Amino acid sequence: MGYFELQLSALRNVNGELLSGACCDGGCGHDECDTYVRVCLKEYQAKVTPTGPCSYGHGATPVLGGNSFYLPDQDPGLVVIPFQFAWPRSFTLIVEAWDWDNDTTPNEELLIERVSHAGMINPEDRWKSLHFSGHVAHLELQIRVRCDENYYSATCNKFCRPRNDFFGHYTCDQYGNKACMDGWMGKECKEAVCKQGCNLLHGGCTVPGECRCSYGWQGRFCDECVPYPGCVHGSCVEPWQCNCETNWGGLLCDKDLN
Ligand SMILES: *[C@H]1O[C@H](CO)[C@@H](O)[C@H](O)[C@H]1NC(C)=O
Ligand SMILES: [Ca+2]
Ligand SMILES: [Ca+2]
Ligand SMILES: [Ca+2]
Repeated sequence: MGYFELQLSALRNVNGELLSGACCDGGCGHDECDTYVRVCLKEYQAKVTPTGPCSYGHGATPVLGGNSFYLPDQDPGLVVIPFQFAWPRSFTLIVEAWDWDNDTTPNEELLIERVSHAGMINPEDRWKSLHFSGHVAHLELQIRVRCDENYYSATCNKFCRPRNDFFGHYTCDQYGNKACMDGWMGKECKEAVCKQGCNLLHGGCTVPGECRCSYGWQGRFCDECVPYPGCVHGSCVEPWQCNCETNWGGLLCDKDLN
């Protein structure tokens, strides 16, 4: 999840001319072109065609000026095209200028200039400056790709939101990697580091620094086994044993054999 930004900085149509060779509204007069800009974003093309759908998204500006201008809480000279898919890095950018004419009709003949640029851009880079010269107009503009908050990587598809609750305990680093908080481990940082010395063959923990023993083991580090209940002069090696000392017998090692 991310967005593509284009910042228009300059545009010149000295003659007040459209691409078809007519005046917008001796020179071309004084009723100037009422200029606005469209941005088409589509797949990368070896040969860039004017036709084709904007399969990556599109945008437009309001009318910004007459024949020539620079720019300069909503910026009219900035086109933002959000996207959900993974950013493919390579792309075709088509930028068109238009005269608006106060007519509910879609008159295509009102096109001023069309420029294009096939290339590669990553979110890591910042504003790339692009200069264009057509038969009519000269454009100057910057472009940028940014990931939304908690999205990372060159595709803007790697997700990481910090979390400290029922499902995990971690922050995020520069590149979207989970950094487990003090006392947690595992790929999703939901697995706790038990206190040190805890034999984890027979121990476990829900909370960092804890170690409770499996059935049949005991002790602080859960490294000591549980003798058969009632065992007197006997000891344990594996749980539930009662191995007698010398001259002692019985199930509980309580019978004097001397
Ligand atoms: C369009 O121009 C103005 C708005 O800019 C409007 O008042 C006028 O009626 C319109 N003219 C037409 C449709 O010829
Ligand atoms: Ca016109
Ligand atoms: Ca005009
Ligand atoms: Ca016009």
